[PDB]
Order: sequence, then C-alpha cells, then structure tokens
Amino acid sequence: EDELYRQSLEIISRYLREQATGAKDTKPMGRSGATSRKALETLRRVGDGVQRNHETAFQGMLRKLDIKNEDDVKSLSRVMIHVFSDGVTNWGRIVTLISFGAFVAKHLKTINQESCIEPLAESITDVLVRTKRDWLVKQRGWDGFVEFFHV
Ligand SMILES: O=C(O)[C@H](O)c1ccc2c(c1)N(CC1CCC1)C[C@@]1(CCCc3cc(Cl)ccc31)CO2
Repeated sequence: EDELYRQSLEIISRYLREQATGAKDTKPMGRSGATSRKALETLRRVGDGVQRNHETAFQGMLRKLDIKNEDDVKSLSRVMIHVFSDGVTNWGRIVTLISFGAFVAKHLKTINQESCIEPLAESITDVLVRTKRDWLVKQRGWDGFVEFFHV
C-alpha cells in the first residue's frame, strides 16, 4: 500500500493522543514497530522540548487560529500547507509541525473536542507525507529521523 504514510500516521497519531490524554497507548505497533517505537521516544524528548522553548509563540498562534469546532480544525490543513510546505525542509521544521499539532491536540481536549484529534493527526500526516515524500525518502524516513536525533 503506502508504508511510509501508514507508519507516519501511527507515529503522529500516537504522539498527539498521548500528549492530549497523558497516557500511553499499550496497543502494539503495526509494521516497522521497532522504528516507530524509537520515533515516538524521540518525539517525547524533542517534541516536548519544542513546545516549551517556543511556548509563547505557540500560545499566540493557537489564539490566532481560534479553534472552537470541527470546521476550525478542518481549516488547519490550508494553514499547514502555507506555513510548513512552502518552506525549506529539515527535521527541525518537521518536528515543529508535529509539536504544534500536539499543542493543538491538548487544546482540543480542554474544549472537549477530543474526537477531532485523530482527524487532526491525519491532516498533519497528509501534509507531511504528500508534500515532502521525496525528501523523506532521501533522508531514510523514520529510520533517518531516529538516527538524526540519536543521543
Ligand atoms: O517556518 C517556521 O515558521 C517554523 O519553522 C514552522 C514550521 C512548521 C510549522 C509552523 C512553523 N507553525 C507555526 C508556528 C508559529 C508557532 C507555531 C505551525 C503550523 C502552522 C499553523 C497551523 C499548524 C497546525 C498544526 Cl495542527 C500543526 C502545525 C501548524 C505549521 O507547522
């Protein structure tokens, strides 16, 4: 099918959900689980740092987007394409894309619109994979992501 898309969605979906609920999903990973597990660990370390280092900017952009419902959540894909896709690609910007998504995911829980988190993860994945596949493939995908941030 599309293994890069499938793996990307599982990783992003899980990180967003875990960020919003504060609990880990004990369900096993699908294909390429070992890598996905390392990718999630990486996001918990780096993504979490991003949300703090840029807390003020993140809080400001969130207020800007004024997210209250499903229509508002749907409006985010155009903004992601405008800001993320139309720019240089490097792991740092991909981490910001996902980190702000988690920031939004937490917001969705506060306003009791939790059922929008999964659709949101899907939208982030679409933007990332469908507009930056060449780069991702060249950078060795998630294996490369894990390698890049290795400590
Ligand atoms: O190039 C830049 O400026 C940065 O490097 C950069 C890179 C990616 C990126 C953003 C910035 N942003 C903007 C920043 C300002 C505080 C968050 C969030 C983004 C756009 C809004 C909507 C949206 C909604 C969701 Cl669910 C996720 C990501 C995003 C698009 O992802």
